[PDB]
Amino acid sequence: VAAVVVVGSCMTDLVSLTSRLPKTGETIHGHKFFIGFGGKGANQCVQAARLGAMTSMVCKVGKDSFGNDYIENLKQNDISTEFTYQTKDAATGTASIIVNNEGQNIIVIVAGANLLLNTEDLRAAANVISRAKVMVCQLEITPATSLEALTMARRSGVKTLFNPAPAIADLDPQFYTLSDVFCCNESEAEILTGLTVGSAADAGEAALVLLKRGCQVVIITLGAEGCVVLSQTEPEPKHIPTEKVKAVDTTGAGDSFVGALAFYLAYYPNLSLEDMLNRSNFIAAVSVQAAGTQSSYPYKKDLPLTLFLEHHHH
Amino acid sequence: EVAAVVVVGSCMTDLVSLTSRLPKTGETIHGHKFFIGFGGKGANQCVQAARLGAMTSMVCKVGKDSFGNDYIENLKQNDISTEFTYQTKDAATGTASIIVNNEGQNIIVIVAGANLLLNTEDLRAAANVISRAKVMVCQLEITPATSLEALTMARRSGVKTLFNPAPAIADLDPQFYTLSDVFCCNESEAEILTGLTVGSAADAGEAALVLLKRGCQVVIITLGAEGCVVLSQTEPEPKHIPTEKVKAVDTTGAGDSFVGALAFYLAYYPNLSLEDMLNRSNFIAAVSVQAAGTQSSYPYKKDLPLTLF
Ligand SMILES: [K+]
Ligand SMILES: [K+]
Repeated sequence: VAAVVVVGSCMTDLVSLTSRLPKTGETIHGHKFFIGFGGKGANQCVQAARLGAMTSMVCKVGKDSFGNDYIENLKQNDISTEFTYQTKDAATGTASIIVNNEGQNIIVIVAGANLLLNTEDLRAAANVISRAKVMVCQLEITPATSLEALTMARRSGVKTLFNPAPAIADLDPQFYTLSDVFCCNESEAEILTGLTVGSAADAGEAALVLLKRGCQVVIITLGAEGCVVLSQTEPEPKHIPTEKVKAVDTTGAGDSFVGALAFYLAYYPNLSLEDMLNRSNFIAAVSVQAAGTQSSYPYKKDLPLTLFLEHHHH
Repeated sequence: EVAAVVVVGSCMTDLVSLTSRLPKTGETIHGHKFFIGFGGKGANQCVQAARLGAMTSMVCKVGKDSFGNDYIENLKQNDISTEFTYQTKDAATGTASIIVNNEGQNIIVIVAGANLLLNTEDLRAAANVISRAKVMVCQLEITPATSLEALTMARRSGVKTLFNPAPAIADLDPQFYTLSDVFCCNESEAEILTGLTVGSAADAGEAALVLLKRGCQVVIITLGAEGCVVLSQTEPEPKHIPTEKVKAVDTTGAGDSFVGALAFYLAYYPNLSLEDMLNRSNFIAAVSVQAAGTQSSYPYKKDLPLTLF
């Protein structure tokens, strides 16, 4: 039985390495091309699975080479692919990425088959969603399909973890009221609230705006500075810090955090928010210490034992 | 079946994202469509020649990867010999990552990859097939030493060399000119090679003369919708070959259609005048611009007017 169900996106990463980023109208040469696996939903599902969750990825890829390769990627990470759909009507979602030697990038995402994940698909997955502990979704599929997944989860008493990423300024109000845990970064919080979010203090003002729209719990991540959390029960912002590490490549850190949080909500529901967030902050900070996105996500066996205690730890 | 046209050159996977806006540094943007196509100037030329009825052989190197296996299949499906289509685990298949906005402005990143690892040992295996061909076609998308050796081998056997200096670089090895029986480029490439501005047929005549004096036998500069300009050692006065106006749907790949058509006529219609070959090639490339995509747009003999054959 899958405890963590992720309803969301898979994207093939098409990466070119160059010495400089091209501007409009330019043709340049790069020195290396490679393919990787991305998409916020799959990234989150991968981190959760690597921590030991029984996960299932509800998603749609193309009936194409990239799609077949993505299903294999899921299987290699011990993710259930019982609800990984294919479609002849769109290509697998893509992220075309150009990266320079200092790690600055240009990215073009084409959602593709992710947008064809539909009501009929969720109805077929209705039984798996209904039986989960946590349903995770983002905004890299059709927003109406994420709303439907949240609705289905709420109707079954399944905890909803909503990551409004990438953010849209005027989200349907039901996104907030159907969210048990609403988790975003500073740039997303800016789009959602119309406030500056650079610091912890700014994040607590933004978080309260989001809380009043009907979320149970709001979490705004702060990069290397950890995160801020509020809840209906505890509306005063808490700043949960992260011990400083030497970052190698911060790509994918957000999704690591969210996947770790899903793991804790499902497997350690007893734990306070503060405890879950310290742990999740730590795991994401491990990911930044290695190259790449999914490749950087740590496994349970390579992490400290204290991350897996049933009870609160100092 | 003895190949009359041998192409020693590139195969590239075209990875195309269509957007409404081109990204600036640090930005993620969302586009509306992605597609994969088979490209590379060498393969594009080979495909157009094959669709006109040429017996062709593609000498190239792709990766031991999904894109490379798919490319070999693409060549076989277009009736091209893949006897000397190699695969290597040491680089990925060449890629062109192309981002195009709705006004047709683009950002392109080329990673030549496995193309660059086609080496002289790989060529030497094709010596017999090269020796028996009528035309050898090369571009500037693989490693220069390899293309130079291909041209050299062709010359040693009396095989006509058709060289396309594309993409152009300012200070090309002089042997590219002296090994070229027919040297064919566009206006932008001629500007890079000669340092001259080319914004008219007359200007292209001046640029073509520079290329001629560097040691080419025949020089052709294509002028987009305005046809082409040709001159030769035997007839150094530029001739402008115009083309009838058509409504372009997508001009991508038109140059390679032209070069592939010219290879076909050099190989199979050697007694036509150069002017006649160029009229026909201009026409075929103008058909290609009337359909979307690169290789998908290249016409077959059966769909073309009988008078071309
Ligand atoms: K990383
Ligand atoms: K075309």
